[PDB]
Amino acid sequence: AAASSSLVSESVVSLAAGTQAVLRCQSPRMVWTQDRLHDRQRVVHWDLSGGPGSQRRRLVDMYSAGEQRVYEPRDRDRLLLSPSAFHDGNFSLLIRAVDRGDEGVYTCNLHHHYCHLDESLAVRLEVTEDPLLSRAYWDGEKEVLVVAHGAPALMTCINRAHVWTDAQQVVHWDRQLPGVSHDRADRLLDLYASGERRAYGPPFLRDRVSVNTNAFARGDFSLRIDELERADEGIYSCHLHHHYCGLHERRVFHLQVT
Repeated sequence: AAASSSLVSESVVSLAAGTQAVLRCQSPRMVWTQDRLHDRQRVVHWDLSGGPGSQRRRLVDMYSAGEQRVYEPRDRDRLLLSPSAFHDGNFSLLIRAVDRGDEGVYTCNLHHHYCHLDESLAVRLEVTEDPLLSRAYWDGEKEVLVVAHGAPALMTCINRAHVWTDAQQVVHWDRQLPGVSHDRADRLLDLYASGERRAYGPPFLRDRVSVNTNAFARGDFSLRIDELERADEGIYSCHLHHHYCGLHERRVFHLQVT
């Protein structure tokens, strides 16, 4: 709803004059050719509330590779997920026949290991012996499912966002001179995944700054300053926005030249 997701890494760097500075900026999000299989690993798992005060229990999970997995041998074919869950975004859990051992607070949990996104939804399941009392209600914090004993139950969990169901990237380097605030940061470089570099600085610094473009393929956009003068003191920032993930990734370096 705003600058929605950021991964910020801040560091302090103090190096001697004349030494070479290496500001590491590497991320799986910075690998341009994104593997539709391994750079898109999602997982959904349904957990059941534990005992009085500890240790929730995992019931079933499934990765975007497929083939859902049940942990208890009693629930091997009575707890079912949609095999197409990651195609249409329907992560609902189906119980063939609920018993009183299924009562409790369920959570439907989503994890995007590549985008670092977590989602969780709570549904409480109540077992009644009078089938006329079956109902669902209240969403004041969560919805409650009153299910007749022995009957099948479908606990709904939907998320049709594109990140869960299935583009040139640019990495920017900024610098803040001592005394300058954050919003007055001057651009230093634009690094394109295909190798292009756009220089902004004054040639008094531009001579000693360099990057290794051959390492862009593995998502490495690190900065290198060779002959460290005191004029290099400042706050260096490496920022990237990943459109598919909706994610800002930012690395901050407080550089100091002794």
